[PDB]
Amino acid sequence: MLGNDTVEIKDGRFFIDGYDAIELAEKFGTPLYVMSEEQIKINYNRYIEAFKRWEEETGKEFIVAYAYKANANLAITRLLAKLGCGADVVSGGELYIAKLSNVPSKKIVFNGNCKTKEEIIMGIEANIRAFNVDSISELILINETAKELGETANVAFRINPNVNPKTHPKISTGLKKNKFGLDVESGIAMKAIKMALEMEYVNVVGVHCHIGSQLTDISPFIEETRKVMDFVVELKEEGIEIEDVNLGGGLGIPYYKDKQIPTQKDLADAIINTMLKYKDKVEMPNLILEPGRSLVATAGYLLGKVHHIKETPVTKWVMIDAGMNDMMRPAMYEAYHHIINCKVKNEKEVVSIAGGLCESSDVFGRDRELDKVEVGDVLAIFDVGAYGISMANNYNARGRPRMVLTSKKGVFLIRERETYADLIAKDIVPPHLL
Amino acid sequence: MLGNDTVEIKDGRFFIDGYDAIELAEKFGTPLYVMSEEQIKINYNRYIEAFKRWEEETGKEFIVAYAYKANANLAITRLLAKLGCGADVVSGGELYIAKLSNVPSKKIVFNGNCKTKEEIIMGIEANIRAFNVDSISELILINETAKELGETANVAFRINPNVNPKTHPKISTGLKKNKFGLDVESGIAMKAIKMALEMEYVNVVGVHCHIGSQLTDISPFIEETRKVMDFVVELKEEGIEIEDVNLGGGLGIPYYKDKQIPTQKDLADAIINTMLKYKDKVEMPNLILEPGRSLVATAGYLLGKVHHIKETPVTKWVMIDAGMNDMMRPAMYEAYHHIINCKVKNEKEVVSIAGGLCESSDVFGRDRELDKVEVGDVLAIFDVGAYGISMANNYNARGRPRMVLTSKKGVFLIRERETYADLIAKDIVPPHLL
Ligand SMILES: Cc1ncc(COP(=O)(O)O)c(C=O)c1O
Ligand SMILES: Cc1ncc(COP(=O)(O)O)c(C=O)c1O
Repeated sequence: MLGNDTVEIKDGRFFIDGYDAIELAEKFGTPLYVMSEEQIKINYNRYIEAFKRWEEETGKEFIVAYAYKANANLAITRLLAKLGCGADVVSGGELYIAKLSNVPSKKIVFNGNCKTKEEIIMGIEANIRAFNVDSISELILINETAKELGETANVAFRINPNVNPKTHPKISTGLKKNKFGLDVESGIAMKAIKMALEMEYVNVVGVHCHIGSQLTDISPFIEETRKVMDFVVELKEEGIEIEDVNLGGGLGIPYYKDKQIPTQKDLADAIINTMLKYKDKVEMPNLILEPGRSLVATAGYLLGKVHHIKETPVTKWVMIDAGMNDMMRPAMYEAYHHIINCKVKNEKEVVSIAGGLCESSDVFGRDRELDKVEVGDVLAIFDVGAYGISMANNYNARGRPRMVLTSKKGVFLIRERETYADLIAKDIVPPHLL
Repeated sequence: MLGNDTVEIKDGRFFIDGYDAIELAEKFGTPLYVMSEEQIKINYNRYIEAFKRWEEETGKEFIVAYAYKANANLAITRLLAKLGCGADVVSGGELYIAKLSNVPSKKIVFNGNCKTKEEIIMGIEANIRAFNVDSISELILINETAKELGETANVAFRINPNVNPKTHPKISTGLKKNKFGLDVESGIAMKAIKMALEMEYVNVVGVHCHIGSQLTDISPFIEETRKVMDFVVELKEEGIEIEDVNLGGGLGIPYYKDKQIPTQKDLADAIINTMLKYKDKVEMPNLILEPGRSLVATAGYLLGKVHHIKETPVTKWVMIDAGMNDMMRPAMYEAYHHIINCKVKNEKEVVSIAGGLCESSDVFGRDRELDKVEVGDVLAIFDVGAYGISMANNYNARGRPRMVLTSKKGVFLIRERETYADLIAKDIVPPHLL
């Protein structure tokens, strides 16, 4: 139950925000994503409560730029906008959704290693807080585009800080070998920022860093914060001031329910106490974080009805109508999600749970102890609010599923499912093939 | 160039079916999927040519049931139907497309480990050649559903033959621990078939087996055939005859261009020579194969325009507008696809090629030697006709790409691209979030 603050078992049945899950499966059909509006408010409020100390002590702003890549469903993004949340967008599509969700432009940052001219025009016209520049090539394109529109673009720089490889080898290897960011150690990040200060159509406003995802140790974050701030000091020695420090996202969520993991409070104690060590060398900046998974993952549950039970010599398989095309995490990363029967039974058994796609990897969990499974039961797969519907697809010609939002106001359909007609709605047969 | 029979380098430029690739990219936009109609015809003809001896020597039919999971774009499936090809479908969605494509029901087989009652009603009403039964639970549902419709359903049985785990360890493991099929060793397959023989609304027509994918060694197929036929004998001894033997799909294609791999002829020799050895124990049946990848993979090319070149201490990156959401194989399986610049250059360099998504795994190839890359150049990613568009998605809020079909009749848009409005076309904002 760790992290799933709004669900419960009442009278032998599973509930989400007070709504009977099996009844939700019955009214809306399966497979079905259920997103808890209150759980999202709780996750968001944990960040605000944990980090308000930043504004209290420095007088600067603290901004949560929700990472849209985790779930950009329009109702979810409008909910987050209404809570006062910002947006971390990585494409023109996400920027479009953020603006249609009414997220204030000064709370929008644009990340990405292949920003196109059209996307840059869009960000400049929307006057986003900043493009987090990934390369010198991007900086040049932004300054040239800003010049064409007769405007000045705000630019922050995504840097790859000099993380201690002895203490954090995996983080370090990622920063050096992946496609993102401006290497600090080799001098690239300083070269890019000095180039931008000589350009006439960009305005230098910050540095950004994002080190990884599903990190359940506070250590990598402390090291990221130290090395990012060390670079802010290096910039200050060159006479360069930084208005914003954006430390990215990556806080892990409790997929496994048996062990405690670091919370937003732990993250803030770590970040804030580290950044304040530098207050006599540089002015404290506005602080931005880009949580994705840690705002929405625990708010999502995927319900799948059992259509077949199959005993084999090695395992008892339970086949459900949810599948890897609906939620790709287990098939793609062999990632663990907690799974239960929505109905409490007086018998338990160990089974493996699979969807119906042709892919051997279309298995949601193996050797799981669940209350006795019968055809017609509804299973709930926990913690699918992030990289769930956002990576869903039509593999095996299956429509993407419906999604509902459970709220104190009622249960609302927030994503309609796709029909067989939708599967071919972008296909066009040429005359000689009619 | 192995496998890519219809492309060429002419006058320093890449051509697909005689159409200049950079010009296709300029006319239709990038990222762009290009499917070669002639390459599909060539691949299909190789199967028909290779297996013609089956009907010559046995008087029985050889049927190609194209695996729709590889690519079910409506123009592609209508092309295969016009060629006389059958269909291996795994969902109601694929059956739907097959029937709208005019594939005759007599050449349609339905695979899947979680067939729903709704899907079974469709296959029965369409009078498909066979449901490849995956479990006893499915058999029971098929019989009950047929009774309710007043119809008789045709059933084959997907079995897991007694493959030799000493000689084929990887193959034997999958067959035992994977979620598919009826185990032969344990007596489950025989029990399922004898059960069907007693049911009033099902008609027993064959046995099916599918061992894996991208197999570039004939050995596993010989083992598969031998063990499937051994079970056919065991059935004969029980007084049970088998009309169809379907050996699945899985022949590998040449992703790497440096080494020769088994062709359809090699597969036919192994399979037909192995099956004929049973001619004195059982009557030869119709033979069905379910190739997917080997029919369409080499006919598809993905063109991506280069927007940025990025030098870093570890590698020189070329950023293109094709991404993992357009084609997931490199990101999901770290699979290799041949990649070239569409313009021949007087100089080559080693570069890594990535899309623009904010996922570290969104990289198409590393340390590849390409003709000198410049911004604006178009790269071609080979062999994406299978598990390419069929696994495409909207991750990072990116629309799925356009796809064109190059033909002797002209170049036709067979898949329109998704606009920003399409990204949110299934999302619904609840009243209190308006
Ligand atoms: C630059 C950037 N910021 C933030 C995130 C959000 O990560 P998480 O969902 O792990 O918090 C990502 C994930 O890709 C990212 O790439
Ligand atoms: C039963 C079945 N037949 C055929 C195929 C096609 O395989 P390939 O594309 O490797 O030929 C698949 C792929 O999952 C399959 O599951």
